Amino acid sequence: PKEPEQLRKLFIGGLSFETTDESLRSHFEQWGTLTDCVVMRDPNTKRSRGFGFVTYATVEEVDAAMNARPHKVDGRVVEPKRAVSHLTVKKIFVGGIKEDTEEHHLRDYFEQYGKIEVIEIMTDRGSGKKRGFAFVTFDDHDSVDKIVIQKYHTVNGHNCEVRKAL
Ligand SMILES: CCNC(=O)Nc1cc(C)on1
Repeated sequence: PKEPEQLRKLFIGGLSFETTDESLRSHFEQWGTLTDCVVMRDPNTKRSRGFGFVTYATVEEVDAAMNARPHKVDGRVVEPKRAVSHLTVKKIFVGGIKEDTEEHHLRDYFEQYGKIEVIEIMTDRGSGKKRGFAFVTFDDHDSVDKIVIQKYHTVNGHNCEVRKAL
C-alpha cells in the first residue's frame, strides 16, 4: 500500500510571506503529486508564519523534490526538510560493523544516500584495533534524514545500528 504519510511530508521553512497554498503547490508539484499543501498563518491576522508543509503521494517524490534543491519559491530560497522520528546534522554513527568492515564497504553503501565527505573507522587509542563502529559525514543533512528513518542497514553482511551523531 501507501507509505506512511509522515514519511511523505516536507516541512518548508523560510517562505516568503507572500507565498500562498496555491503558489507553494504550483512550485512543488513540479516533482510529484501533492496530496496536501499548507502555508501556516496567524489565526487572527492571516499573516504568514513563514513556513508550511507539502505532502507528496510517494517517498520517491519527496526524494525528487529534495534532489532539486535549492528551491527558490516566490523569489526566496526556502529550506525543505523531511520528518525523522528536527535535529539537522550531516554526520552518522554506524555501529555493529565489527573488525572486518573497511572504508570501501561503508562508502559503496552510504554514497547512495548522499555525497560523502569523511569516513572515520574507529580504532582503539592504545592497540590500534578496530572498535566496530564508524562515523560518516555527508555534505548535506537529507542523506542523514533518509538513513535514520530506515528500519534496517546491512553493510558487509552486518546488521548495523545507525544514528545521528553530535
Ligand atoms: C519549518 C517547517 N515546519 C516544521 O518544522 N514543522 C511544522 C510545519 C507544520 C505545519 O507543522 N509543523
